[PDB]
Amino acid sequence: MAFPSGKVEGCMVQVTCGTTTLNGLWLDDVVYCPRHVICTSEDMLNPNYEDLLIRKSNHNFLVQAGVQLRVIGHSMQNCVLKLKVDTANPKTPKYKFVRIQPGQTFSVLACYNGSPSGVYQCAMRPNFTIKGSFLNGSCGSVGFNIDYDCVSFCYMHHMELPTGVHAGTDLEGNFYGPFVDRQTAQAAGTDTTITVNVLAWLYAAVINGDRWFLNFTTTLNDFNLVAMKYNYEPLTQDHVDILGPLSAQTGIAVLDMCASLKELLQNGMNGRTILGSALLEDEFTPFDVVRQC
Amino acid sequence: MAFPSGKVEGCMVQVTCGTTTLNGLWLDDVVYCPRHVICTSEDMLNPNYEDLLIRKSNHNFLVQAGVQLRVIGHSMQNCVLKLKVDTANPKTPKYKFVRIQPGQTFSVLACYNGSPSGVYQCAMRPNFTIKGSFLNGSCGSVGFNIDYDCVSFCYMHHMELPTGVHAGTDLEGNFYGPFVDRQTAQAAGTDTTITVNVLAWLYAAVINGDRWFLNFTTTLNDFNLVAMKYNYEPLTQDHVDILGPLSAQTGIAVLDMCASLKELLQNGMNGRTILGSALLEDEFTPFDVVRQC
Ligand SMILES: *C(=O)[C@H](C[C@@H]1CCNC1=O)NC(=O)[C@H](CC(C)C)NC(=O)OC[C@@H]1C[C@H]1c1cccc(Cl)c1
Ligand SMILES: *C(=O)[C@H](C[C@@H]1CCNC1=O)NC(=O)[C@H](CC(C)C)NC(=O)OC[C@@H]1C[C@H]1c1cccc(Cl)c1
Repeated sequence: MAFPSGKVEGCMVQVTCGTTTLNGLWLDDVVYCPRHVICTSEDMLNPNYEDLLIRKSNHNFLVQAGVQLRVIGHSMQNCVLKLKVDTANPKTPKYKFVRIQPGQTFSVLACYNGSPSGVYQCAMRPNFTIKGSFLNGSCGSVGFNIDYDCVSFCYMHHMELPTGVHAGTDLEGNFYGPFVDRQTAQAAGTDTTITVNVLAWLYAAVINGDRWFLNFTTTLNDFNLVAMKYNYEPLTQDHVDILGPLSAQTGIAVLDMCASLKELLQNGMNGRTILGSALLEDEFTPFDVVRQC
Repeated sequence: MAFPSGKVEGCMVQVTCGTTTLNGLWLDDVVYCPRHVICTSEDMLNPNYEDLLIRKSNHNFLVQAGVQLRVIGHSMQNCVLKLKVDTANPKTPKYKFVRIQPGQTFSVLACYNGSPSGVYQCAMRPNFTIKGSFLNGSCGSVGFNIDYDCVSFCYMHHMELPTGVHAGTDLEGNFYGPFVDRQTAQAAGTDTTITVNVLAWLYAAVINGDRWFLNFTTTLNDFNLVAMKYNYEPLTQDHVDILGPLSAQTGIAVLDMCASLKELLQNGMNGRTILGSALLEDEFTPFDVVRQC
């Protein structure tokens, strides 16, 4: 389940530089987009964005909203490029730019040529990648949350990695993780499973009649001793306190759910399926499951 | 991946009758919603909707859009209830009502109290149910597709079944399947796996670098002989011709993909994961995978 995308649909524009075309985010009087739009096929291997953008002018940028906006000011903030435009977006929602932490989730509005094509939910993996579904032209698509009536933009897509996962920036242009916007092989750290998310998932299962996996018990230090072997993030007390409301709503002590999870990690699922999935899902946060109680 | 929901967000309204509150679809000058909104706690067991609606008037219906619309005409079409209102929705998109066939997919905009809360993609199971995620108040939420700029509404949610799956109507009020809008135990036929969808899924996998499952061959009659044992829909020639474009784009003869699938159904996946899933997914149509090439 992903957030409703209407508020974000009204902010997607088509940006063009040379032959390269990608998507931009038109908020107020500014269009944000990845800076590698100013790149050619040869520049992409190791571009000097300073010297490249220097050779560009406002009239070299063709923003097309549904209309053809006129640029009147351009700068480069980190790995994102900011177009000042004459018109201010009338569909501008209440927004803010936020840099999310690993383990948090968000909805992605996948766009091509400035037109929305689909929406799905992702997670910021511990290694600062995301397992998305992006094709060529998808660059400029943004990830976002919606709290109250405020759109918190947290991601802008830039590139794919040799392993097929994806990397990008916040809306200030700073990459998540150890990545740079050039067409070179870049490795991501060994991924880890978001343990607190798997617990919230098991809770969502119990809420939905799935209880075959409930059992024993364990201590926080004990479970974490088991979890560190399966590349599972260590479960702190903050994680426990985050899962508090789910424990209260269901009546299962957090550590008892942990013990059930340790049983799964050791003895496996044995073919059965939890929530209609044969694997342990870790892209649902406790706050997410609470929003779908 | 689900369709962008902005066009549908602007059509969701809150409908109230007595204490019951559910969602409605405000198109032109009409608000569509499930008719069991006119029910009380006692009526839900075996309501006589004729006699119940007869005891209702226009002023008993409180439609609240974001605003409180006034009703000036009401009728009952099958299991849906139609409110004529004074105002016509200015956000009305280009739409049409369509009754979809089993195996086809669509996006659901889950709403509560008339407010959009999330969007996800579903399939019309062969037994005319859907494996959704609906809570109380979700009734009135609609399923839809978007072709060009035209919203094809195909589903309106009504109830949950003893097994946890979900049932509803088209936008004319006719239930999908053998269901009636009363609070009684109702069984659905034995479900089947949408074979052509699983093949399109395996194609999407090959397109995305997953090739460990490719192999032999078989005839259409042979594979179907294997498939009928695993509650898999028989694969006709129309199914083959539907998967044609995916075969051309990937260069794998349809029947060779079928042989690979027969290998999976017999010898299982053996722990490996296709597209990051430990089960064979059947809620992706060939047209869907083409839209995400
Ligand atoms: C923009 O739409 C596009 C999105 C990519 C296209 C393919 N799937 C996507 O998500 N992004 C780029 O083209 C981007 C631009 C650069 C300036 C960063 N480059 C890119 O994504 O190509 C990365 C290929 C995998 C990397 C690679 C490099 C060396 C060796 C190997 Cl094995 C892989
Ligand atoms: C409307 O929001 C609501 C949505 C349901 C609520 C729970 N999850 C949903 O999707 N729909 C209803 O309340 C609906 C109204 C009737 C007039 C159809 N009734 C309903 O969904 O309850 C069905 C319960 C499962 C059936 C049942 C009956 C007898 C025995 C057993 Cl085991 C189950």
